[PDB]
Amino acid sequence: MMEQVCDVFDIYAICACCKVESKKNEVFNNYTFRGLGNKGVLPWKCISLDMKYFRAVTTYVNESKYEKLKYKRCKYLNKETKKLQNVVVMGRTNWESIPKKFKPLSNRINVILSRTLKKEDFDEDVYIINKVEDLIVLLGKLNYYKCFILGGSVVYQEFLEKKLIKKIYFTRINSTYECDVFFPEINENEYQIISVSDVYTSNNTTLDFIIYKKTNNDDEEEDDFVYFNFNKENDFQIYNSLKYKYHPEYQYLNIIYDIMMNGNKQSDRTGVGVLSKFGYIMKFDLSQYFPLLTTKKLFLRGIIEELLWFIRGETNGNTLLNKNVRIWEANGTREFLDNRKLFHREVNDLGPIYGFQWRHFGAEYTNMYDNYENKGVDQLKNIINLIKNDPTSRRILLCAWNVKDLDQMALPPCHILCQFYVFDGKLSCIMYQRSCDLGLGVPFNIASYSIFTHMIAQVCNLQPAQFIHVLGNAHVYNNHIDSLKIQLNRIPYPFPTLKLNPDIKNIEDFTISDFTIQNYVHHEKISMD
Amino acid sequence: MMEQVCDVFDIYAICACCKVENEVFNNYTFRGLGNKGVLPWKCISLDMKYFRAVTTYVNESKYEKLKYKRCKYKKLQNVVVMGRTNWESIPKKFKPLSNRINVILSRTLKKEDFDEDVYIINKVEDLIVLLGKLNYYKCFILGGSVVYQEFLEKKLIKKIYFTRINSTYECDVFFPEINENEYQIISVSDVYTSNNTTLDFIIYKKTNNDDEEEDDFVYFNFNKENDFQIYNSLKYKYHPEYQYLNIIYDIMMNGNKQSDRTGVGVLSKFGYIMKFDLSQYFPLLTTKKLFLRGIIEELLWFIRGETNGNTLLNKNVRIWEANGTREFLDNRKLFHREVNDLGPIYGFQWRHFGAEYTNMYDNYENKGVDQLKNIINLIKNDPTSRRILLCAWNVKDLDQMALPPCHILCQFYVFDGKLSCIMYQRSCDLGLGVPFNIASYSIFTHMIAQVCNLQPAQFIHVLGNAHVYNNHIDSLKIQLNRIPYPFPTLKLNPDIKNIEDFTISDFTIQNYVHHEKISMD
Ligand SMILES: NC(=O)c1ccc[n+]([C@@H]2O[C@H](COP(=O)([O-])OP(=O)(O)OC[C@H]3O[C@@H](n4cnc5c(N)ncnc54)[C@H](OP(=O)(O)O)[C@@H]3O)[C@@H](O)[C@H]2O)c1
Ligand SMILES: NC(=O)c1ccc[n+]([C@@H]2O[C@H](COP(=O)([O-])OP(=O)(O)OC[C@H]3O[C@@H](n4cnc5c(N)ncnc54)[C@H](OP(=O)(O)O)[C@@H]3O)[C@@H](O)[C@H]2O)c1
Ligand SMILES: CCc1nc(N)nc(N)c1OCCCOc1cccc(-c2c(N)nc(N)nc2CC)c1
Ligand SMILES: CCc1nc(N)nc(N)c1OCCCOc1cccc(-c2c(N)nc(N)nc2CC)c1
Ligand SMILES: O=c1ccn([C@H]2C[C@H](O)[C@@H](COP(=O)(O)O)O2)c(=O)[nH]1
Ligand SMILES: O=c1ccn([C@H]2C[C@H](O)[C@@H](COP(=O)(O)O)O2)c(=O)[nH]1
Repeated sequence: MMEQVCDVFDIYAICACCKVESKKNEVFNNYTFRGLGNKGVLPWKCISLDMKYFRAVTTYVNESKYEKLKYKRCKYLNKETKKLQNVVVMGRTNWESIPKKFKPLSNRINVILSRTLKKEDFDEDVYIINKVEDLIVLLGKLNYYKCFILGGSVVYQEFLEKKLIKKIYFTRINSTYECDVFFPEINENEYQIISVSDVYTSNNTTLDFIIYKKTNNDDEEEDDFVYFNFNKENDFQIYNSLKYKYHPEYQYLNIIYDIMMNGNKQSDRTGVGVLSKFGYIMKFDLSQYFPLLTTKKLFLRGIIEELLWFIRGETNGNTLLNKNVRIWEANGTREFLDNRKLFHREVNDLGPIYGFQWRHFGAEYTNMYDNYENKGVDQLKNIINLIKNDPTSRRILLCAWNVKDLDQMALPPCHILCQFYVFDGKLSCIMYQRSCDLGLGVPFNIASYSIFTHMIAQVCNLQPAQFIHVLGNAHVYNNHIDSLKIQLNRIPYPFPTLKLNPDIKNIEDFTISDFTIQNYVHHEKISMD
Repeated sequence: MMEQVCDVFDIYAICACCKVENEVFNNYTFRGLGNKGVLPWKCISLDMKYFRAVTTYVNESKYEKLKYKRCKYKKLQNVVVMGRTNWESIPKKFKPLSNRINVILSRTLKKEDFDEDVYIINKVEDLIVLLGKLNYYKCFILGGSVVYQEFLEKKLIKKIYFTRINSTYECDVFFPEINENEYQIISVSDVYTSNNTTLDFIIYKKTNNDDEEEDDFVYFNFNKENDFQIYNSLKYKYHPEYQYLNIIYDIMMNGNKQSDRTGVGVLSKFGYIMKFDLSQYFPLLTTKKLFLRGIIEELLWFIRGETNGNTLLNKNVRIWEANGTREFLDNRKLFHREVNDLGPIYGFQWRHFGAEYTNMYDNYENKGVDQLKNIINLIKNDPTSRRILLCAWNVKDLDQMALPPCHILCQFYVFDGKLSCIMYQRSCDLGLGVPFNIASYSIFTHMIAQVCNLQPAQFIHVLGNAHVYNNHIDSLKIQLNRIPYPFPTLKLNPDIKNIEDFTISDFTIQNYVHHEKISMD
């Protein structure tokens, strides 16, 4: 049949939404991001990246695309056939919140909705309209590329109600501010997310940009591509329905996907069996976000305590258990130690694992209570020294794989080494991981080495840049498959941030209350079994 | 002015050429077309699969524009043009070629044979008239040396789809020398192994002598910020050597300027990965000449557990020379170390990790951890282990080494009779060291695979601090504008069944085609 008005006239909404104030265990969904305005203005001071994106989207035209849009509009209306511009439509209140120096919005055809004001009341080159229908009539008369509904709660509400919106360009501002007006609850039957962007920081908040779409209910050289592909040989509907998956959480999600679809079926030490592949790299920009997975719920207390226990050079499992952190519990039982032929090892004496190697590489391990002060190589101090005093060194490495002591460890380390890189007052870190449990271990391990990059950067007067995560044997356990099918069909939220107490200037001086995660928005806890 | 015949009728050549019976190499090296009135080689499956696929493909919803142009000047198919000898060359199982408009070009052939679809022609220009009379997608020449010779003299060819067969055969007929001024290469494919040869697919191009979500792409890039003319002029650079060259290109464009320990200065970035498929090729760079005797001897000297630099020096392998001098060792504060006693470096750590180092002459038999044997046992007896690692980075021993290792560790992976290897490298001199390093650990992966009765799969090379020295910049500009040749292969003596038994003569590099040596200095 004859198609609808949003399509012919290319009418979109663009908005920015923050999180809203209503005061441990809270539930997040798309509706979490809904705050539009407060007391006639925006809830926040300035978010310049959203303003830059807004400007980019609302001013962009493709001239060679116009001809086809022209024909289409003419055809729909039964008709023969300055620089091209977009139309922008604002509510009256919206129009009045904008400072005069910015009105009318440059390089766009401005249009205000109003009953109480008429063309006489405006000095500016703008079109006044008093009915939504009158917008449509105008779009028939104007030459323009696209039409963006710039907002106002009232304006948004009515355009979505009359189904005049083809795509919503929606910015998720990942912070909380006092709000009095709200974006309307979007119906999932009517609109689905098709694109999610990278995550960014601007003005002390993370944000991303997503695109909702209205639901389904040269010439020679492109042939050369098909030639070069001559030798190419249901569970992820949502995951596969996304056009642009640029959120960095997709680095992790794409690897699971790849292991699930193309991984090798293998037995393993545990007896569970896995799907495995060999050799991946992920990169997280810590200047922009803290990459805590949002597709399921993670907590950070344990892994921080673990890291503090590493830095103190400890190998005593009782220390963790006494803080109700059980990450190493299974690896310290009588039964487990005896299976490792460690019959003369005390329960929870984990042997010369991470802490011991970081502080005392090469010392003879005795028992977990011994005093090892000044024995072996204090690699941790050495790397901090090298970062401060020879930042361009290519030898800044922290290594836990001590070949000589492997058999005395409760189990050999998975996280083999850290290599550090300094440029322009910024610290980056590569961690190489020999064995990577994708469903359970990896999300924690990303968090751990991201925290440790921040710690090391701070005590060295640098800013953290990239955590780069190298996976050797990357594997999905079979008892994890169904849980990860659920996970890969969840859409990430903008990442949270990590704040460290800025007064901590030595690696040893950190305690648990020196760390806070801010603005963690996540899907529900999944049990992997 | 008035646009050209081949630009209208879409006339393409498609060949496969081999090499023919201290040499310099060029594109002309691959020119071997035919012999005895047949193909030089027994059968090259993959190229045949490529051949079919290229010449049978049509995009129907793109004929409309091609119809438009050819007039202005059921079952849509392609014109395949062949000469008489070539038509006679094919057995009649396949004749006339499946799904295509077979057209034979013979100034003698008795026209009135099977004349439903076989279209004989006697003159040269008669084809372009017969193309006008037809509903065809693209026109392919596959003729023979002379059929090729003429269509090229006549400038009728738009693109050459050229398969480079990387082996040497007896030939009597040859593809004409393509003129560098008149055709340039625009695309280069992955490298493959088919029927005991490597090959790749290149494309010469004639030198001029719902877009809703397309906008969303532009929206997502709102926040983005002639030295490489030939490099940049390629559309499709799929040859695996581009993993190496792209990394150089990247460091060059976006690297960070840094001082280093040496005083030369570098452009550096942090963290890359390259992957080479050893089942298909030996990844010995072809954009400059590389030698391998030295690096093999080094690997043999590693496997023996040696730390004596004199052993290499006496074989005229000077890789470790500069690190064994009196001045170098003293700069390391190794005032009590004999010249060329490199300390507990790779060999020592692979066979004796954790033993006490005394001097290069001592006997360390059964001292320390023999990692090399452990990883061989693990690979043979526990191949799904996730612990198969060989680590040279011994923290206790670093200061005793002439220098700390660049190649931190290898990790091994086994599935389906196949061995892969990751080597992590903390420090990567892109211009000089990395090319040897790829080769060295590739060979080592072959070595370990063989003695464990496995087949090599991937070598995977992870780069920490990756840097281009400033003194290499100009040499690398020249290198990045050279187009790779299909890779050689490595043959190991199959009799060798233990890691300790290889010697220098057990290794053969075959069909190494390369550009001219570059001196990086
Ligand atoms: N964060 C974002 O993405 C975003 C975007 C835009 C605006 N804002 C914020 O949102 C708030 C404004 O929202 P709001 O809902 O209160 O006001 P609004 O939607 O901007 O304006 C509503 C007014 O526009 C006129 N109007 C609306 N629909 C009409 C129709 N069909 N026909 C005729 N006139 C019509 C009426 O004007 P009269 O009163 O003149 O009759 C009405 O009172 C402010 O806080 C602003 O800062 C936020
Ligand atoms: N690897 C590859 O790319 C490839 C592909 C195909 C074939 N080949 C090989 O190449 C060899 C054949 O090469 P070739 O050049 O000697 O033979 P060819 O080009 O296949 O055939 C030559 C014949 O075509 C006819 N012909 C040539 N020019 C003509 C013109 N201007 N007008 C009309 N007819 C013309 C002549 O037949 P009459 O004068 O007798 O009528 C001539 O004897 C074979 O060994 C074959 O295996 C290689
Ligand atoms: C918040 C920006 C935004 N972002 C997304 N993604 N969608 C929207 N509809 C949107 O608002 C559109 C309403 C516009 O509001 C104001 C309110 C006060 C000031 C300014 C403002 C500013 N300070 N400097 C510049 N140069 N120009 C403007 C006008 C665009 C804008
Ligand atoms: C080397 C093949 C080749 N490759 C590139 N790239 N271009 C060429 N023009 C070309 O020659 C193509 C000319 C004709 O060749 C022959 C010669 C003998 C046998 C067969 C042959 C075969 N044996 N089995 C199958 N099933 N089907 C065919 C015919 C397609 C092909
Ligand atoms: O921080 C950790 C610790 C362990 N593992 C996983 C990887 C393996 O599934 C298992 C260790 O088994 P081996 O690879 O050591 O066999 O634990 C992680 O992913 N991260
Ligand atoms: O096999 C090797 C050995 C050395 N290097 C280079 C990397 C550095 O440029 C230099 C070692 O210097 P440090 O990074 O150790 O300072 O040698 C390689 O690329 N490959």
